[PDB]
Amino acid sequence: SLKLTPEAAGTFAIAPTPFHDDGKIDDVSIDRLTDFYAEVGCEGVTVLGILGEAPKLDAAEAEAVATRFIKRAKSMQVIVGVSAPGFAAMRRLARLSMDAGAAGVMIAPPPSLRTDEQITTYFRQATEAIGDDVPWVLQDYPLTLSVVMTPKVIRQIVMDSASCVMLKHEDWPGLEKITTLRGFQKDGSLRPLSILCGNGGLFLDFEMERGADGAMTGYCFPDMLVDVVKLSKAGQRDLAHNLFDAHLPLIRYEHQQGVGLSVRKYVLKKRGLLSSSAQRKPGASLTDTAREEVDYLLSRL
Amino acid sequence: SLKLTPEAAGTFAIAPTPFHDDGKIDDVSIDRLTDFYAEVGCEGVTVLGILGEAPKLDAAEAEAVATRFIKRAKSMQVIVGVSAPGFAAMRRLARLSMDAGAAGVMIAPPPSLRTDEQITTYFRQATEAIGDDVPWVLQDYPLTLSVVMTPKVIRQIVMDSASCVMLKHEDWPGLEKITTLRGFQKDGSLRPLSILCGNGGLFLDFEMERGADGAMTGYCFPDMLVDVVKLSKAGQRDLAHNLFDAHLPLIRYEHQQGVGLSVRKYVLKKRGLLSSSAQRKPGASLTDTAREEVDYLLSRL
Amino acid sequence: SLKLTPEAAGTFAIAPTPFHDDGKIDDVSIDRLTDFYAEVGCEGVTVLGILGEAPKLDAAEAEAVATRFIKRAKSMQVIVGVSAPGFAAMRRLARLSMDAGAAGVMIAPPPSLRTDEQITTYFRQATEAIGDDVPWVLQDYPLTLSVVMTPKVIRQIVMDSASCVMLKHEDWPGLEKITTLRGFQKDGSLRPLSILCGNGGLFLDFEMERGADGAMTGYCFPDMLVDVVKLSKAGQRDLAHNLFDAHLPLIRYEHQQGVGLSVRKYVLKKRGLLSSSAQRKPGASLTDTAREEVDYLLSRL
Amino acid sequence: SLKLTPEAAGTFAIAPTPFHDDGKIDDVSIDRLTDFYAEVGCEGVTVLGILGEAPKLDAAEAEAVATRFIKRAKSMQVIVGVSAPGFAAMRRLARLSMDAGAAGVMIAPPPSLRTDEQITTYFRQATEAIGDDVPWVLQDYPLTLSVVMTPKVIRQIVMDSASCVMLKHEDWPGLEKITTLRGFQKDGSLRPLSILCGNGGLFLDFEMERGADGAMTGYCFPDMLVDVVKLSKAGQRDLAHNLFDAHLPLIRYEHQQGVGLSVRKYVLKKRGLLSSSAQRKPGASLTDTAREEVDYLLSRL
Repeated sequence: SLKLTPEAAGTFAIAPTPFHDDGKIDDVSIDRLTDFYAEVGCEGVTVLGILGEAPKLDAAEAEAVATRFIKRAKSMQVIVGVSAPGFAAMRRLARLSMDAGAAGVMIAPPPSLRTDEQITTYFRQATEAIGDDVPWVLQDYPLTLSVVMTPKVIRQIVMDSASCVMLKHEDWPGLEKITTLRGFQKDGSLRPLSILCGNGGLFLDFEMERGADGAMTGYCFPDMLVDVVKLSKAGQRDLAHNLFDAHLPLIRYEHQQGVGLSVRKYVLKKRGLLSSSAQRKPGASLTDTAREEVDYLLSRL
Repeated sequence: SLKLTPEAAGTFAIAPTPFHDDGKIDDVSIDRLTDFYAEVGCEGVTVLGILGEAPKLDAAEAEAVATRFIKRAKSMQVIVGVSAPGFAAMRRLARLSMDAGAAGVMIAPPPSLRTDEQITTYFRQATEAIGDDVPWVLQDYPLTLSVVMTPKVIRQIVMDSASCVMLKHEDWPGLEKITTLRGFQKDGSLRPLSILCGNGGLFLDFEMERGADGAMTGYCFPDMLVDVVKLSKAGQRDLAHNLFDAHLPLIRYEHQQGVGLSVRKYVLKKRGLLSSSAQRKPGASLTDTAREEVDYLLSRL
Repeated sequence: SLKLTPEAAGTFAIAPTPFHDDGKIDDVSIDRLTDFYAEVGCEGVTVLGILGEAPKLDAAEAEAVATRFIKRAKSMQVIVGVSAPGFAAMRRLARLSMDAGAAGVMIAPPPSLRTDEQITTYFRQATEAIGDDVPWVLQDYPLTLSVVMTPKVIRQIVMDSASCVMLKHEDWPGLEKITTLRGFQKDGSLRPLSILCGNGGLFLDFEMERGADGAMTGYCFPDMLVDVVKLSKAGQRDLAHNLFDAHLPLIRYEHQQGVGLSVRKYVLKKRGLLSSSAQRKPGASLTDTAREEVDYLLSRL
Repeated sequence: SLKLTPEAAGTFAIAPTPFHDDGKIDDVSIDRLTDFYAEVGCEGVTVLGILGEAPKLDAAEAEAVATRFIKRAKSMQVIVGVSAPGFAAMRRLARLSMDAGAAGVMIAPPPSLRTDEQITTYFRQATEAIGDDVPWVLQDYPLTLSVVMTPKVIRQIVMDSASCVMLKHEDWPGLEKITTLRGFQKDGSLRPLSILCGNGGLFLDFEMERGADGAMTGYCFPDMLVDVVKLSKAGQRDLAHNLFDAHLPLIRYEHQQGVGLSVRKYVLKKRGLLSSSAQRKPGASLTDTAREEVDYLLSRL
């Protein structure tokens, strides 16, 4: 029932939507995944959106999935991705999620926005749609969304809003962006803002050093990134980097467009969290060889 | 209750979704628009999709709008745009529309498809989703959708399908594509296929000469394009081009991204078909000057 | 020998690079084209760049072509397109052109620029490259270059520069941009700036009304647009629009990507200005049917 | 003087173009880099192109740089990137490079190609331009070039050509592509073809297992990838992966757009190979913090 705040930190797991082979939602696995995240020290869970294959679900299914996760994660803050082609759908899912118990929602910009004018305007319209009372997360992921946001544009989006409390940092290269944003806070031009990093965790080791508050990861070993985040906050540089480096081979293997979801679901099933590694169409599973390669990386971990 | 066939021809009007200023759907205008299209000789109506601001409606609203149009156009074939981010939503709207009385549905490819392999695969998955029994229209509009489809790719998509009965031709330049496709039919590699042209009607005059069956137009004077199509089919080249040329100034003014919808709704309201020219956010109305310019073009018509 | 100024106005013809069938530069036609432009009242000529198939010429050829035009147009201001992948090549061609007698150069942004920060920075680097003493033209053509520049960004680019004297306006929709820019000049935030319009002349009729100074056109009848510009400046609205409307059918036919150059060269040859309508690879000529269609439009003119 | 063949294998170093702070080419460093590559076991060197900042050099400079490298690498095969906006420039640089002693040239497709028809056509025009006698390398790097080529399209490009002897594999995900291509060779539909991998070496460990012949790397430790390639060919899986994993942290840090070149030049200077880490505009050097981070990774190696 707690609203997301700018002080959010630690590790937020990005949850895939569990499916059986026929494509039906696997609720048992949703609960199992949720219990797992809590058990290993995750502070929150992000649901739906692209990684949760939300585009492959119908309106009613998306609401049910988001609700299942929200009700199960009683001790964690759940963030629901509400990015949509239009504001009506966004408002519906956002309000529903909040009434259900969500901590807040995540909003990514449409892929067509180019000028900084179009970017800031979109988000003002977006917040007007979901309501200024809804805590939200700004997703900055140029690699897949095309849109590029400068630190100054991000600062404007946040300060123009009543409730943007977090930035899901996925810019690549994006290390300097973190430093710049923290600098704005130091000079007083930017208010409190949580910065959780993504982009498959490819730069989590240095992102923590730059000043990120934690990670919002879809990595199949969120339990181990919990330690990377902890070690980093503890100033144990060598220990943090040693653990990160041990996971980097698998982190980068999973960090492949399309194949990434197949890798995640394959491992989560192998870990006993998912009953099936199935995805809904469009989506292809790992080849026998890719599975062996993933197994090899797992064996070295 | 008639299913769309490859013999579909004439003029199909692309209907905007009528809204009042508060953004609520204006059902009275939906009926008024529908009666208008029938009265002026239109053979069909295409609803929802981008031009109908479908992305700005929620699931329930889209279904209601599509249904309102289907039930009103008793003597015309109604095509419902079902393009969507995922197959579940597409299947829902497609089946609902068909059960309601739609003649068929329209499917555009996602903006990311590049290889011809990805294009043909997508549509096979798309038809599997809506059902091979549903007549559908392939939308080819590179200008706004980015995807480019060669005549051979189009031929494959059609022949791979059980029910693709029409191509909404919007390629630009696309005159040679029509000729090439008609050639495939002549040599026997392509079965019957209706070709209705779009892209704001910018090349309708020559598209008819190339062999198109008609137009699927969002132009504010569908009643006049009905005559352009008729004159063209009658071999009255000079008369057809004289009428087209008289409309070209306004056709091109309306053929502007973003401003186009504002121009259409402004004129349809002025013609007494819409109660309000309102659009839902995001969307901006015409400036006082743009309105005057449109008025000037109208006065010269 | 006159440098381009913010007071530049009238009609500037965009010259194609004349080639014979073997692909060799046709110098006789370059002189013939130049004499033609001067004879019909053109105030200037723009050479090289995409429309002049500059990407299909080697460094030495580009310099020779630009020079041939500069030396021939003794009574007109010649603008050389210097857009390039790098600043070294840009500086070379710019300085060479100026030493030869060019009035100034044109610079378009690379297709990757998205943030307004990247846009303004690029042009500051661009001017540093060619020299702050070189008068230049800012090309704004989103349709083909992808980059989008807001009026405020344009204002910054101009005011940040010592010598940006003109904007080649090709935004689409772009009528409001002209009005906004003229407004900045009225309020004093923007200094004198020439605005010549492009985008195939698709909106020249209204662009003149908005306050453009003239046209920079590649249209095969620059002689007739000279009159459209004159009539527009004379406040003869009906006469201006009547003449424009008579040309719109051909203007729009030529306004097709790829086919456009083929249409231009075909007509310029038919008008006796080019010995051959040949282009260098990659490039395809008009089909027999397209030629007939162009002939039909010409006959109605 | 040896021409590149389909049997090319091992490690090919992608050479940056050494510059001093004033931006002038540093020939002493070109020789030093070349001697280094030979000394550590590299089989070849690739010059110019994007990584060599070729777009920042003028025609004469590019030819001089390519020539300097060709003449110095007497015992290695040198590949010159000839990708260009037009065929004239491509032919000039290709023939010049071959006359100088190059083993072959590399050709990447323009960023606009989408249909497989456009892709295969481009390369047929490209080979016609440089001459069918010139051995060349097909660059497949969607991440930066946008163009996507299916294995079948690649097969067609190769079989349509008289001299395409190598594929610079940079697809991501691209492991299955290697397997598919090797399969075509097994079934006889694809002739001998060298496959050297790129994309910063992010997947070199598994690419070798899939059947790649080696690497074409811009990584600052080409000497160590020489061993990774050797260990991989020797079937020493654990040793190969242990060494790769030790370098992965730095490999991924350098694998950042824009920052990548700064990282490479910074390290190559620190290794005593470059006098200066300077790049030509546009290009920014590493911040003090980024330098420290790179130093940290280096210290752990």
